[PDB]
Amino acid sequence: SGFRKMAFPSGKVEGCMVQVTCGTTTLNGLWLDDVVYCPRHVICTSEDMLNPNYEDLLIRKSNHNFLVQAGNVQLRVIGHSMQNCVLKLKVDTANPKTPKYKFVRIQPGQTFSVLACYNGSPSGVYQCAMRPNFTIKGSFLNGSCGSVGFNIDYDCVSFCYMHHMELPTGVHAGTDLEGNFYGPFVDRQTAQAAGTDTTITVNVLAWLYAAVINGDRWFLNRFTTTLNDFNLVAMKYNYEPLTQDHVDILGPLSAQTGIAVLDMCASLKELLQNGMNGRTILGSALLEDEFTPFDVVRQCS
Amino acid sequence: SGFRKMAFPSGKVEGCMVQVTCGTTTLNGLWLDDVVYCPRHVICTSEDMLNPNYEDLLIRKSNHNFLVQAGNVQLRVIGHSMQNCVLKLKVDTANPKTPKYKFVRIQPGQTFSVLACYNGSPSGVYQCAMRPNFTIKGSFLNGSCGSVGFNIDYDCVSFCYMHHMELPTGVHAGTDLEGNFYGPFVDRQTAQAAGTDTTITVNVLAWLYAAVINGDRWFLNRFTTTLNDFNLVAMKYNYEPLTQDHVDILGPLSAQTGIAVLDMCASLKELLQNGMNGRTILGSALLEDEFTPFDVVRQCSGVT
Ligand SMILES: *C(=N)c1cc(Oc2ccc(I)cc2)ncn1
Ligand SMILES: *C(=N)c1cc(Oc2ccc(I)cc2)ncn1
Ligand code: NA
Repeated sequence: SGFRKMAFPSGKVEGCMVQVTCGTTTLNGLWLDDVVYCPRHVICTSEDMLNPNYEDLLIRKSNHNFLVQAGNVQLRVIGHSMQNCVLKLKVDTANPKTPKYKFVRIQPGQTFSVLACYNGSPSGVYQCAMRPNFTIKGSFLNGSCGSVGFNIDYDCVSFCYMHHMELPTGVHAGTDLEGNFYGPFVDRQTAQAAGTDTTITVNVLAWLYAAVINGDRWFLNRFTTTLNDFNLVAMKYNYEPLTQDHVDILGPLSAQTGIAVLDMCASLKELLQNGMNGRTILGSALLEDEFTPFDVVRQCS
Repeated sequence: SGFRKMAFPSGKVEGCMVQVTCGTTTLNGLWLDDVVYCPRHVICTSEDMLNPNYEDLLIRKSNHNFLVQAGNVQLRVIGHSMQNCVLKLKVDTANPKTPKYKFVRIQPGQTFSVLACYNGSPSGVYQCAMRPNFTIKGSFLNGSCGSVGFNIDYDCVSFCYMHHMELPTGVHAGTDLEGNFYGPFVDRQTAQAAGTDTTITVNVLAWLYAAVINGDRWFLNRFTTTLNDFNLVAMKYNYEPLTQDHVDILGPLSAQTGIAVLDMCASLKELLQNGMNGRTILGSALLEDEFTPFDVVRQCSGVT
């Protein structure tokens, strides 16, 4: 028992992190097979930050303008191309530590581990969720760009995030590994702001199910709700709508605990109304929304 | 910006995890050089576990009773011995992935990363603190025994914890890598309970400094206090005493944010007395005590 924000073991990713330098700018890249993936904004200068023309900046570069260091070793760049907002540097050596991997684009509410890196070297690992407003609440300093997010769902690393920038609210924006941004963001230093963020209702419910599995019942009640009345109330606390898909997904947790999904929804309604009155749930005084239904089953049973 | 419970990258430890089987029990071992380290309770059956004589159970075992698997390879056990509550299995192959390492015993209040494992396969990594009552609030299922905790101090892995058991309250007990328990626990199935726990004052202050560095400032106030008056308040709220050494350790954070330790203690005083009045700090409605001063400096400075 116990319940912790748990990240995936980071070793498989650590063996892929390299440093990429262009001009005066160094950030991180991800070396898989014979390709290094990194944010295309590595090719920007001070002048290019508001309205970079990436095609025009990139045509002016040769392979030898890109310095890639993997640990103590320089890799030879032998090709370059851009896909959306990621740069792909072809290199003359396949990474012998390339894991089994795939690229997956995630939906809001999905969680992943982030391996934060500086100068191609891992600093730390933590768990994040893709917020409804398509930001993540990470921990990133200058030089962290090109750090990645991932899941490992057997021996296969699923890369789902690469870090590009910090927005003024202190939250973080990035792309999938095909270089498409999550959300309406662009790799320009124009004024951009995140939409107002909401709580990920399905994850909160999952976590309440985790509390039950770990032997905590104090917040249940004798009531039920319709899905529509739940959503009418939850919206007023800035909770995401719960859909029939969400209800279906909670089915296994429902069946394990003996508590119907709409019954757990009633419990949540009451918690929003009453707060916790000095009590905690799995060690928190707030309702946690960064554990998915899948995460709960994996960590509990 | 931002502040997260962050674990050390676990790759160097992942390469040391193996599976150990004895009879019907499988759990995890740590393979360094030519020795596999694991909980000595692996040798017990149900009936032994109530009152084990480990020396007597162990003398009955041959090397071939211990099956050690590192991935899909069997290692050959060529020796066995006990040190305190850890079993040491000599094997015929040195781990080619052995990192630079040391064995260290940590103090209550100190944090470390735990790599949770099942059948010798790392499953997850998280950050823990050694509670004042010498438990950890971990997340462990059956098969997790022999999972380890560690810090990385440069390129050197410092191993500080090996998981042995769960206590009835759902918290966790284990040893250092020399087999000495943290806390007043024994490796047997008897009623054992954690002492009442306290809050790690110095870490709470560290975390308040982290909040300030990230721009969360509403709890600062104009007041200061003395160590003695603060300690009278900490004692009242089941907080560990704050020592002069704690104050020294927070020195960097004090100088960086312009908030002296005893000034920040006056902030914490007020929070204990009045609560948070509907507000949060770094997204939490409780005072977090599982970041050390070092943890805060490391994460707000990008050490790698
Ligand atoms: C990444 N490691 C990083 C990014 C920044 O700022 C930045 C640069 C370009 C764009 I387009 C957006 C944001 N500063 C330091 N390090
Ligand atoms: C370790 N993987 C493990 C331990 C237990 O229970 C147990 C065994 C011996 C003692 I002494 C205490 C507790 N069950 C499953 N897995
Ligand atoms: Na003050």
